[PDB]
Amino acid sequence: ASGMIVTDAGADQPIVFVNRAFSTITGYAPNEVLGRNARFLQGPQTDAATVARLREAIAAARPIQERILNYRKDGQPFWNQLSISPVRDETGNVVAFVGVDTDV
Amino acid sequence: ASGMIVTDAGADQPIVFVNRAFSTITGYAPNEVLGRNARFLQGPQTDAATVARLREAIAAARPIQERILNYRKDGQPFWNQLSISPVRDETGNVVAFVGVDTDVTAHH
Ligand SMILES: Cc1cc2nc3c(=O)[nH]c(=O)nc-3n(C[C@H](O)[C@H](O)[C@H](O)COP(=O)(O)O)c2cc1C
Ligand SMILES: Cc1cc2nc3c(=O)[nH]c(=O)nc-3n(C[C@H](O)[C@H](O)[C@H](O)COP(=O)(O)O)c2cc1C
Repeated sequence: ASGMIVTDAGADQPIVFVNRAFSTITGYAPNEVLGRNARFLQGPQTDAATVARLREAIAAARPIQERILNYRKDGQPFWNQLSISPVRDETGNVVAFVGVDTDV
Repeated sequence: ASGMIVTDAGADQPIVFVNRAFSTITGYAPNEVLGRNARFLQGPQTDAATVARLREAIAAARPIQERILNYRKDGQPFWNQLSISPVRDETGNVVAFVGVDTDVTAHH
């Protein structure tokens, strides 16, 4: 099943909701991640250029997909097939971001 | 501020998360709505044709926007400028639905 992360729009996009698959994939429980920016999933071999593309897309509220190296709670690396998009109201204000880690 | 509702994709879309603005707009605390289908926001003056369009769009996982009459927990009506979209993974599987609620009542 595909993981899902919901964040606030501002103040460094703290995580406000994760689905069950997020915990299966990453080994983190919700209480270990709520209120944190999702960048804690990154580690030593994460590609800096990929991180910079995510940073620019979120700053501009642009949809983006990246295959990014992340790390489980136990330190094991995994490929995250990540897609992020903004959630907007009908006046175009960004209410939240949603990220998905696609299962295969 | 606009409310946000996240639901499960399947089996009548129970609410799994609401933001703070949802509680400001609707008068419901998260405790009072988690595990429920959002249709409890509707009431006797809600337009049935609008509800039918929402039902068919959600069943098809098609994005939809409607202005719909909804009701706060204590029964006060409000007009909801509602936008619902599926959250899809890259294979096209629906992971969740997200709804954004804006109170557009012309109240005070
Ligand atoms: C909704 C959402 C979900 C995210 N999920 C992930 C993720 O699963 N893995 C990851 O490495 N980064 C994820 N990010 C990206 C980081 O939070 C951060 O935006 C990125 O590392 C770039 O910013 P930085 O250079 O400030 O770290 C997510 C961001 C958002 C808004
Ligand atoms: C994510 C999401 C958010 C929703 N938010 C609202 C809402 O704010 N107000 C509302 O009247 N219906 C809302 N609905 C629609 C109802 O849950 C339901 O789909 C609609 O009433 C049509 O189905 P029914 O005829 O079976 O009730 C939402 C649905 C989803 C999936």
